[PDB]
Amino acid sequence: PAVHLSPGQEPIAVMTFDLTKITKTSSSFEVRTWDPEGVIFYGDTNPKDDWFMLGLRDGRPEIQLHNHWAQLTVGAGPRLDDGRWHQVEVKMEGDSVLLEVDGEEVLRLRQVSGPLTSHPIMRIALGGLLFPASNLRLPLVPALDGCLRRDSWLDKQAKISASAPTSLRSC
Amino acid sequence: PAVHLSPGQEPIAVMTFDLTKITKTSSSFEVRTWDPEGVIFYGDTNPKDDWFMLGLRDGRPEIQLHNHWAQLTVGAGPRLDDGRWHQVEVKMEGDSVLLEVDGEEVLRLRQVSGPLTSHPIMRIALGGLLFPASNLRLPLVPALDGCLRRDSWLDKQAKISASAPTSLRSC
Ligand SMILES: C#C[C@]1(O)CC[C@H]2[C@@H]3CCC4=Cc5oncc5C[C@]4(C)[C@H]3CC[C@@]21C
Ligand SMILES: C#C[C@]1(O)CC[C@H]2[C@@H]3CCC4=Cc5oncc5C[C@]4(C)[C@H]3CC[C@@]21C
Ligand SMILES: [Ca+2]
Ligand SMILES: [Ca+2]
Repeated sequence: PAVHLSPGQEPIAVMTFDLTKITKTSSSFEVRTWDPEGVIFYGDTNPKDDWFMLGLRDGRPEIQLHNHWAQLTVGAGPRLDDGRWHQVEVKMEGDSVLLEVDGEEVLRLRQVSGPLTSHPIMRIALGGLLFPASNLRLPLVPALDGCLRRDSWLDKQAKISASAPTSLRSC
Repeated sequence: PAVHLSPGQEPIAVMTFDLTKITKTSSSFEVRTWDPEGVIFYGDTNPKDDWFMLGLRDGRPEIQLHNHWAQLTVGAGPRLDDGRWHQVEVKMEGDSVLLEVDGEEVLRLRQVSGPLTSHPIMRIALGGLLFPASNLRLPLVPALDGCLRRDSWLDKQAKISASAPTSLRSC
């Protein structure tokens, strides 16, 4: 069962987590698209100075990140806009964030985060940002005309709230 | 004709460039190694606050960079410590630094540099750093037991000096 990721650029779903209860710090999903550019997911504890975006630009994964330890805009991995399903896994390990595409590690951002446990509320938004696209380090057009399935986000034990699925649209 | 990249951790060669004469901002070489960790090349305009390192860690490319615009430690691309020759190309394009391995773009560090043209002296060191390994953002053991061939560095028109090849050791 798959869902569409995208007129407005609002995300299709938002989840909130209690950071003091996170034990699993990874997320996995599959994505399919013919679209070269857009947001796959966004997360923050504060949209002004502690946020993260995973998207596509020119078909390839791009991460933008802004927190106390790091500020970066990085592209990596193969093009994903070929209309095939691709597995993507994001993992936080130690002080690094890892990106795996189709079971291959394609990017490791080292020394970018202290302990999640140590503002204890994190938001994850699917298919859009929780601020205007002009707030990005490098703007992109957020609407990703793609589909998402088999998605699991961090720790269901730590989840406080999740948006009304009434809005989800099947692919 | 190939040369060894590595007891001391000193680089095997240093070149100096006039930054005001650089037109070609790319470098290409081939590397072969069974070694998972070490420095491939280092460059700077100032070893205290304007420097760059490309190496291997756990077999894969790693870039460490520290300048006015960016400070990062990033891993990307496939393992290269399989004893096969691999082409590596580093390109500066706009404000980004691009890494290509075997003809595939594996990493794009965006918004990390202003114009090279605009201290106008850049050093490139092969197989070692021009400061102690403890100065790195994330230390590694610099000696890379590998071989280097078909290597071209930036713009021969901009090169001011190049170290005595008397020291080079054929593979
Ligand atoms: C706290 C904090 C932060 O400094 C601010 C925003 C956080 C990301 C939000 C989204 C996210 C989702 C996610 O899914 N698997 C692992 C992760 C971890 C990441 C990449 C989080 C890593 C730590 C980040 C950068
Ligand atoms: C100036 C300046 C800097 O901010 C300080 C050190 C510079 C690198 C030195 C080594 C280098 C060699 C090289 O080989 N092809 C392209 C490049 C460009 C790079 C990656 C350079 C990019 C710009 C850098 C980060
Ligand atoms: Ca789009
Ligand atoms: Ca080594």
